[PDB]
Amino acid sequence: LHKEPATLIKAIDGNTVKLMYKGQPMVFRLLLVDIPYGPEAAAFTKKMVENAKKIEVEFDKGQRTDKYGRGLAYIYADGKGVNEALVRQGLAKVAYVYKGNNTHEQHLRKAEAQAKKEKLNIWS
Repeated sequence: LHKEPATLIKAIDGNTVKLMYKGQPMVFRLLLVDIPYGPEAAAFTKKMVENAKKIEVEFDKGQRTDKYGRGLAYIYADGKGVNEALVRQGLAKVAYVYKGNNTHEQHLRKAEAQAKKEKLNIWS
């Protein structure tokens, strides 16, 4: 896979963000991140993307938009994956794979196990 540049336009919620991507505005849904702490997840994502000096989007090898026209990607802020950071913090669960987008699934499951062991936030 590869990372592509994007500019934050607006934080929306724990697993949704609006970015300028290839000179066009687009709502992105964070791949493989489920949010049942909803306000907590929102604040966490908001801070991570607003404080970033560099935001990148990384599509996976499966379908790239959902039925609502949202881009389905891994989002990075200064190189750190937001999807994984939310799962590792116990602020989201790992979702079911959607349409072949599973590159980072195993890695996210490891983060989720560790958050669960630590009884963090949703795993309280």
